[PDB]
Amino acid sequence: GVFTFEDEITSTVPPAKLYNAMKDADSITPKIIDDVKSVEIVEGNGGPGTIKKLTIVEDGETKFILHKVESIDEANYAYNYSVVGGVALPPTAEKITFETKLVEGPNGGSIGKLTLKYHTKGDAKPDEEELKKGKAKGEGLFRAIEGYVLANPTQY
Ligand SMILES: Oc1cc(O)c2c(c1)O[C@H](c1ccc(O)c(O)c1)[C@H](O)C2
Ligand SMILES: Oc1cc(O)c2c(c1)O[C@H](c1ccc(O)c(O)c1)[C@H](O)C2
Ligand code: NA
Repeated sequence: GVFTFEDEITSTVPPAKLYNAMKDADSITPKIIDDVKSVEIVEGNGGPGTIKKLTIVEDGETKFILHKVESIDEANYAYNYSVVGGVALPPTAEKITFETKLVEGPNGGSIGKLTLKYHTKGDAKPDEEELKKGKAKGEGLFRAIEGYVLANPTQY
């Protein structure tokens, strides 16, 4: 089954600037997010199909997460990626897709439109705990990118 959820988050940063920084999330997030230690490309060049290995630290234990780049839509400020393996993927789940799209905020800032698609195996339903962790991670990244941009204004 596929379970779909929608959410919104705002930023002072304008969408073109925030999107360009999002494209560099692999190099940004290990720096700003304490739990994230590294992001390595295992397959592809960074485009759709590209597989990344994230090394994370949680409760003093090292764990890995696998992401697949689903789509990149520069024209629409859209970045889509799925969790396809590791600790962030419950056994019931086939995969979890995170869709981000930026649109202009009323005051020159940004609205981040988040879509979460949780793909279950069979008639399994999503784990709520895993879900809370996801949606959080949906923000915690957005904030990382935004904080980086605000802290390094020349960069973008
Ligand atoms: O607050 C967090 C905590 C995390 O463990 C993670 C967060 C944010 O975002 C990371 C992240 C998310 C998306 C990326 O494209 C990426 O390179 C890194 C990852 O989901 C792991
Ligand atoms: O398109 C996919 C879908 C998956 O479920 C996976 C994909 C790619 O690749 C992962 C993967 C994991 C480690 C690798 O070195 C590698 O090249 C690919 C894993 O097999 C799980
Ligand atoms: Na870190």
